[PDB]
Amino acid sequence: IPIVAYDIYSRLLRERIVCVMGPIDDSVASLVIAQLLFLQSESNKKPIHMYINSPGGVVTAGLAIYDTMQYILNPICTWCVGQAASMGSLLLAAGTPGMRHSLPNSRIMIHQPIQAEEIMKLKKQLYNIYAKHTKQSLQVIESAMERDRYMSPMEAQEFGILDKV
Amino acid sequence: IPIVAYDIYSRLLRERIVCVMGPIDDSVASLVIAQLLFLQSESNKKPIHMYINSPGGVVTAGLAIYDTMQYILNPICTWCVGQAASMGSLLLAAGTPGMRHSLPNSRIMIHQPIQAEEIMKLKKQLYNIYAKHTKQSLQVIESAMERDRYMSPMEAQEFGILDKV
Amino acid sequence: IPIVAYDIYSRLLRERIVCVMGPIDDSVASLVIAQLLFLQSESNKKPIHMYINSPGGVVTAGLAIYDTMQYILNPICTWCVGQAASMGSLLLAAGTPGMRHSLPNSRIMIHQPIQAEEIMKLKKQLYNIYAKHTKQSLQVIESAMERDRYMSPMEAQEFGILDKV
Amino acid sequence: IPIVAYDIYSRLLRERIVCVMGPIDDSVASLVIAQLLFLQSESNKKPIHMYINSPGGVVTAGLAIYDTMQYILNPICTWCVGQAASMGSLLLAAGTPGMRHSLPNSRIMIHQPIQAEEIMKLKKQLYNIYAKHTKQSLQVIESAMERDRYMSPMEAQEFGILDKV
Amino acid sequence: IPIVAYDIYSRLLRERIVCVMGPIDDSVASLVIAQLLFLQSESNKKPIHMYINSPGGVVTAGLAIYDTMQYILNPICTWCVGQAASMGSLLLAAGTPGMRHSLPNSRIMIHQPIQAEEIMKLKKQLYNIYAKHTKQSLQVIESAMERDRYMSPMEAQEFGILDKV
Amino acid sequence: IPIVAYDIYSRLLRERIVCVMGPIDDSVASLVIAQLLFLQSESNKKPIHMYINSPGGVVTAGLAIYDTMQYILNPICTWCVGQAASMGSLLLAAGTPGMRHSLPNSRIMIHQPIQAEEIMKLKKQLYNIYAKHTKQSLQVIESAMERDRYMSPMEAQEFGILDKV
Amino acid sequence: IPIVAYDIYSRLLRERIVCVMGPIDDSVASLVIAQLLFLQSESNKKPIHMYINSPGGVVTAGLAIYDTMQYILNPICTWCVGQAASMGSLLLAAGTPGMRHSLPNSRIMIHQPIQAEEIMKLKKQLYNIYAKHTKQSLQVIESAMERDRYMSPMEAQEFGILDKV
Amino acid sequence: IPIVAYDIYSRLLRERIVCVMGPIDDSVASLVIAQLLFLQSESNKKPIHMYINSPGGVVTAGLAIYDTMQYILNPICTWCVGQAASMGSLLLAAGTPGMRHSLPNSRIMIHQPIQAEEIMKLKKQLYNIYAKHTKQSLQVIESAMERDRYMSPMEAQEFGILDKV
Amino acid sequence: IPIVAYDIYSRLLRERIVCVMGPIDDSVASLVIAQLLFLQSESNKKPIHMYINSPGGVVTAGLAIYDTMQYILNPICTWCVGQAASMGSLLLAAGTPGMRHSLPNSRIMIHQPIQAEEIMKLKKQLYNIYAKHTKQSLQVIESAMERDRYMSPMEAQEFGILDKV
Amino acid sequence: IPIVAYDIYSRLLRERIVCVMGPIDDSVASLVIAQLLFLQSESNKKPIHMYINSPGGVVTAGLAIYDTMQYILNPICTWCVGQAASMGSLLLAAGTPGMRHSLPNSRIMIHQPIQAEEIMKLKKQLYNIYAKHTKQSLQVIESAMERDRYMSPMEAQEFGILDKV
Amino acid sequence: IPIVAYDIYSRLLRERIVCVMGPIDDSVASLVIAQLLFLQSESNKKPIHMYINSPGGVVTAGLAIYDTMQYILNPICTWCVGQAASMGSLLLAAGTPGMRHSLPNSRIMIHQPIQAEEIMKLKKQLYNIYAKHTKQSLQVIESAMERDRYMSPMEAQEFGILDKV
Amino acid sequence: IPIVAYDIYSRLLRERIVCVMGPIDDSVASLVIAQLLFLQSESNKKPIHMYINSPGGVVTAGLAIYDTMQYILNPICTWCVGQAASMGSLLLAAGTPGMRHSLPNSRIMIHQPIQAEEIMKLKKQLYNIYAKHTKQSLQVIESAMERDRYMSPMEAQEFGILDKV
Repeated sequence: IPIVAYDIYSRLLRERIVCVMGPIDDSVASLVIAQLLFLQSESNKKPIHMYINSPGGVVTAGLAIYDTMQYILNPICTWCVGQAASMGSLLLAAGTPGMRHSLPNSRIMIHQPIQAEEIMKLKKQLYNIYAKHTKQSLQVIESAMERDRYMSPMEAQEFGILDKV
Repeated sequence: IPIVAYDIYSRLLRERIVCVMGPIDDSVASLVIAQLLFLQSESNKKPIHMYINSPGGVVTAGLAIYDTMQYILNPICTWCVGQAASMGSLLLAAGTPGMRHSLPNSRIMIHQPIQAEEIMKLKKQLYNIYAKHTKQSLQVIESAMERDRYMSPMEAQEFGILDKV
Repeated sequence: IPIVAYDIYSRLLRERIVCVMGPIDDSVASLVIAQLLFLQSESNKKPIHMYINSPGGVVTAGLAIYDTMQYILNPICTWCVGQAASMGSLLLAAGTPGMRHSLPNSRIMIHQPIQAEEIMKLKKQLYNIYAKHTKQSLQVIESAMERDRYMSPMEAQEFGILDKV
Repeated sequence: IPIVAYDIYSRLLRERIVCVMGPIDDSVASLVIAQLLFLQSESNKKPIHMYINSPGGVVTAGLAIYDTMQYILNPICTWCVGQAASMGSLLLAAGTPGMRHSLPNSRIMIHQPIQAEEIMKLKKQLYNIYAKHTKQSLQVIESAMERDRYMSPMEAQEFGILDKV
Repeated sequence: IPIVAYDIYSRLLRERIVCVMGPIDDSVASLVIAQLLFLQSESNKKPIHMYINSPGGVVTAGLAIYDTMQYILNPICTWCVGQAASMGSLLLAAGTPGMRHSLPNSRIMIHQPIQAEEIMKLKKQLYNIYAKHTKQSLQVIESAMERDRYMSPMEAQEFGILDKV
Repeated sequence: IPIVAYDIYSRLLRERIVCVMGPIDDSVASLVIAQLLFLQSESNKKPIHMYINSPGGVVTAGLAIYDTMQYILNPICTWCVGQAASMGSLLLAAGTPGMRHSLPNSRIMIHQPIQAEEIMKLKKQLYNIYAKHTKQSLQVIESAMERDRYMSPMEAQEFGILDKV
Repeated sequence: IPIVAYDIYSRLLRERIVCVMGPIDDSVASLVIAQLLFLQSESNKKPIHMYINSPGGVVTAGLAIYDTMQYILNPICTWCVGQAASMGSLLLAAGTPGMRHSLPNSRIMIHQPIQAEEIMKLKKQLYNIYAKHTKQSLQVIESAMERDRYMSPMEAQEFGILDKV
Repeated sequence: IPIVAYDIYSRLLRERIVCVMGPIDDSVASLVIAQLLFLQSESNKKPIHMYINSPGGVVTAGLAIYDTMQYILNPICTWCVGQAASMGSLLLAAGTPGMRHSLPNSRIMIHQPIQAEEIMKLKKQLYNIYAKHTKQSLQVIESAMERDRYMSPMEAQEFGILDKV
Repeated sequence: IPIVAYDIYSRLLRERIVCVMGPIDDSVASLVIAQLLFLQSESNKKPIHMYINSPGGVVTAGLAIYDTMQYILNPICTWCVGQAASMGSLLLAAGTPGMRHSLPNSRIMIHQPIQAEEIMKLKKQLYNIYAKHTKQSLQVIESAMERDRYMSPMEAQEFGILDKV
Repeated sequence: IPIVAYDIYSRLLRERIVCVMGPIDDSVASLVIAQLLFLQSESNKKPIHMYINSPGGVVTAGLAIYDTMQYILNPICTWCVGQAASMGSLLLAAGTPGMRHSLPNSRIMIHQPIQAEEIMKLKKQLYNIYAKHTKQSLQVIESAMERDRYMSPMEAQEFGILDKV
Repeated sequence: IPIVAYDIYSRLLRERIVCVMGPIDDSVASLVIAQLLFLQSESNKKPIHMYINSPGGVVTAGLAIYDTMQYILNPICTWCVGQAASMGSLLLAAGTPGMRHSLPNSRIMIHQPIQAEEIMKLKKQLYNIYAKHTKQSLQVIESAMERDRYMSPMEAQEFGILDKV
Repeated sequence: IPIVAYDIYSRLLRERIVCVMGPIDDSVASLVIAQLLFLQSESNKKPIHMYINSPGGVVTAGLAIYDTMQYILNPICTWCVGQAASMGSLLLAAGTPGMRHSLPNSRIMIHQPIQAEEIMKLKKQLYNIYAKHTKQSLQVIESAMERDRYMSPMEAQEFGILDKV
């Protein structure tokens, strides 16, 4: 990792930029939550920018990150570079309305590649969040989350996951 | 871990914030106890904030941390992000009255997933602590600690683990 | 890695030089994207220089890097040292017209050494990008991408991958 | 493995019974093909019985086994015990008409959990085989092979994979 | 491996059947050569049957097996089940004229997935053998051995690798 | 380990605090002895504070630490947090009279979970040290050192291991 | 290894056939020497046949095998299948005059791919053996033993390693 | 590695000295190329010194380093310490005329201890480079590249690899 | 290891203190020799203090350390904490007369838990050193070095290894 | 290991032949001793033949085997094939006078490549055995056992290790 | 292990011979005890022969074997070949009076290379057994079991461990 | 490694001291050569001191170091501490005349514990260097380099390896 004593990621964070790359798990979630809290303490009015390039991850960590993004008062812009699959698509769709962007050669997946009841409760939570942020019906979300396929930025724009491309 | 020579966790600790993430064991307990002691030596009147995202851990380490939190004179606020299960739920319920908070998509579990007598003594200790801090009866605690299930923040509010959500 | 507290790569980055060496995967793609973004934030008018010595990599990471290079407003010069094979040949051909260079003893390969449909979509994307940047027909690209062989800088000049050697 | 110098599987093979259990790969395919050839050499008029309990496998091995079953002149009965998923469902549906059976608590899956073109040719081969043996249209097969779900013996009976249950 | 004290492969060898499955290397070549020598010593007039299901292997072992098949006086029939790629396609094409067979769902590949001169001499040897047994020209063989693709039994019939399907 | 260039443990050592956590072995003993020597060289009149959370360790290392504690002229206070078992209980009982403290939920164990004569000699040494510092008789010590059980701070107060709780 | 209770190699040994395949080391040398001794004890007048397919090995084991071959009174025929390199070429050339054979697609190499003096003595021993059995001069042998290349059966016929091909 | 915050290698690089020690592969080639580029950017008129102690490496990395050395405008002196074998001998011979030096006890070897055609093209490239820089004929180079032996500095002086010793 | 940028061991070395802990081998010997040389270069009149807690080690390293201690002109004090066994007892006894100290609970062992003659020469060297520094006869040393037992500081004082305790 | 239900080694043992190949350690010694005891129980008048191809081993195992050979009443012939080094040379020289043989290309070494006194006693035992069986003086044996070199059968004949070659 | 379907050890056991070779642990003890029980059930009047070549082992297993030997009614002869150290010397001395033999080049050791009290009880048990079977005094046994040295058969004869040599 | 930001080795290098400890291989040789070059560039008139404690190493690295020491113009003093064996004895003897020292308890060994000709040429090189620097005859060097033994400083003084002790 090249340096600028700052690293490249710390130099980027000086510009209020959080990078969510690679699989999402508990350590990544903790680091992202800490970065968001630090950025909010620096200022609660300035926008934040998130760049997503992720193959997916765990449901609990993604839900924690989503809750933290919805808690703070700053506007948040989300940009898809490369991949946004499974949990990354939730974060991409959870940005501020009018501030969700993608690059022309990006793929978006909302299909998902403890006991038997907690998994059902978490899945229903995901359905409700997706329906709230996409403005679809619940049945449409359950039907779409079952097919194993990717989407282009124009398809995701028609669905309701993105605003511009 | 991005830096700010401070790291992100040290930058947070400058704001009097202790982070309890991941499984709780002896090393984590020692680090948390040292951080709490240093924070108290800095000042014995200012509040402290703890953020919990934990799947559980060992009983001895959790009891040590609970004793240290009850020893110092500072008020302590507890915030649940993500998960609070097994030993993390004890720490969540052990905060100062009126200062126990949770996020809307959080799951709370009080069920627990040497010789034969020390284990029973530690379990009775846990029952007594839970009954003291939750204001339930002992029989209710023993019955609830046997079912394998999670709780929503509203259920934990009705039980007595939280104050607000 | 010799130092100059700067390293040799950081000293080179001070001169606006990005080095793409070794196989291309998600970590390399993330580092290169971050470096390009930081360089653009430093200035959006100054040229950038990229040096490629790569045996290939993953399609998604190469597409992400290609999209980032096409997004920023700076002119980009590409220089082949050693090898440019598979994904590295896309980056070599994607530079600014008139600013694509190679050394006399370099080998260039465009042959490539999830479900069954996403692979077809990514391959058609590659065909379209290659045809756009090389000025060949699509059939020529699909025919050439099937033979297992390397090319000299003069053959790559005749094809359309390079501008000078 | 209990013995009867014969083992239990050899004692079963004395009754003209071939067992296809566990994941299907090249070694399993070779053993099954050799057993079928030996059984045919013993007699080319007597029926054979196959018991399938398999989570899936490789396409090439399943196609080889299917071709061998279609080559020999003996009638073949197929019985599903437990699981028949991915490649096992092809073998289950490829039995002699009127001789395809399942147990009441069995799950059947036809969704599938080299270069880019050979995979597509093999997929089209699978579509044609499934449409021939199930009596569906090709579009129905491609639509059904995309959803990630299992089937009950009554659903598989309505589809055309089974004859009785 | 089920038994019949004979195994299934030894029971098959009682019927004058040699099985060439899996990758071809020195141990496999030695076993196949020993089996062919033993079969010839049993009788030098009776036919032999070979079944090929192989992804490829080493050139030296395949050349040794080819030489042994060409040495003995028995007629040899070759049957493709599943795969015949790289070195296995040489063995498939090297059978007795009029006795080279394949199954309808089989894939045949003749492309190939010490010092610098011995490799070239072995390649020229392969070109000469292929041209002799297929009745093509040398230039056609060199051109075809460069494209990375598989063939159907009808294409291999038109080329000259098979006699019937 | 969070920093304050000081670490948290070095920041604590600035306050004259030595932390004895985890199993006690030769490396831990050497570090603790060096810290005690450095603290004495800083001043030979100021008190020192030790915090013990230990499951036990080796007899030789504990004896070395005990000897170093008894050598220096500074008063030493011992505080039990969590666990004090086997060798940790020796260190807890070896503090200055009137300066041995414990937390309400702490467990204390004195039972212990080369040739045959050195082990017995070291055991007699332990018996003599315990009898000297606890004010029991030798027979009481050997009887209590045999039962496999833990003690509460009130039982340890009655025995003579602690002064306050 | 298929069986005939005899194995294929034991069935071959019934026909007075010794197989020298794979790298030659101490275990292989011991097995071959024991087989040759047993064959001589069975009869001291009947011929023996050896088939060589070997990439090379250790000098001491090859010298032991050569000495055992020269000791017994039986005629020995040597046949090259596949490869005869380094130590295998010594065994190939050490057969009875007029009884050294090779297959048309075989490669023969005589170049070789403790203290500093024993290695020189062993090399001079090899030079003397080669010159004796090939009828070349010592200088020719030392010159030829230095070039890194293989030979065809006609070249080895001209040199003196073989009698027929 | 002793320091002077500079290391010993960085302190040497301050004197315009590049050290090529150990086997040459892609990482070493990238580091050496970056160092040469940085040195040229510091000044394009001052000489550079390279010390070679290398057993060999990969052809592609050595060709990349050779091309970079021939590209820059600075004079380059090459010094052999210890070993210069295989790829290192190319770098030793590729220095500026009159500036190629060796130590009295050094050994130089030019013998060399993808598909079948690319290796031949790379070998012919090596032959042409060696003939250009040594002033031998191509046949002499091909003959000398086959013998497995080392050379003394006087022999390499007579050949044309060195200028002084 | 806690810091004071100095570490605890470097802070101790500022007070002219060398710590010999753990097994003694070549790396430990080299570090100790370098520290002693640096301390002598700082001053050749000031005393040095060594603290020994060691289970033993290799004879050659201990002899090297002993020779270095006897070479320099500074007085040296030796202090036993914990253990001094095998090679550590040599270092303990090799200090300046009147400056060899031990703690009350320390154990001292002089029994020791290439070709056949070098071991005997090294043993005779050890006997001579021990007899010189302890003032015993050689026969007493050889008799005592055979029994497998430890000693108390009073026994070691009577023997001649220590001066005070 | 080829079979004859007998193996090749058991078939050889039927002819009263013991094979000592590979390094000599405790397991090999136990097997050889058991074989010699069984052979003696079969008959105490018939000769036994031993074949040695060994690089050496442990002194205790070789001494045990030597003692067992000297105990039984049968004549023993020793034959060197390949190597007889270190412990194997003792066994070779310990055969019955007039019955010690070697092959022309064999190397013999008598140099040898607990506490410090037992090694001396075992070495003196070896010297005495060698002097007894070779008819040299002790000083000659100790001088010869120090040089690192091998011997030819003629040198070993002159020394006294062999009787014929 | 050569066979005679019997192995060499089973063939020896047919002659009433038990072999105790290698380290003695629980598995070896169980096998030896089972063999002794089987031999006694075959006949309770016939002698048994034991051959010892052992470096030592665990005290509990040796005591179990000693008890079993003392329980059965058969006479037992013990023969030392090679080594009898630690636990093996107990078994050697525990044979029937007048039936304890050794070979001339054998070494015998009686020095020995849970809680602290059980080890002492087991040691006192060993002292009593040794004094009973050797006819020494207890003090002599304790003194002799401390020196680290081996014994010759004549020394063991004088001590009382053997009867003849 | 204790620090003084300098380490102990860098602090020593400030005094013009190079430490050659442990086995000598290519990395150690490169570091030593770089240190010697840096020291010469600092000054070409001041003396340098080397301390050797080495068990040996590789011939090529030792020859490279020897050549570098003979190249520079500074006087060099060599001091033996501990061991100087194999390649380290060459470095010890290669110092400036009158400046070769050893400690009283040091052992010196000159015996030494690719193809077959390069090893012999390197050995002859070693013989010539040793004879030049020791003033012995070549035959004496070859005879002495064969015996496996060490030397005392007085023996090495008589030989010619040292000047004082």
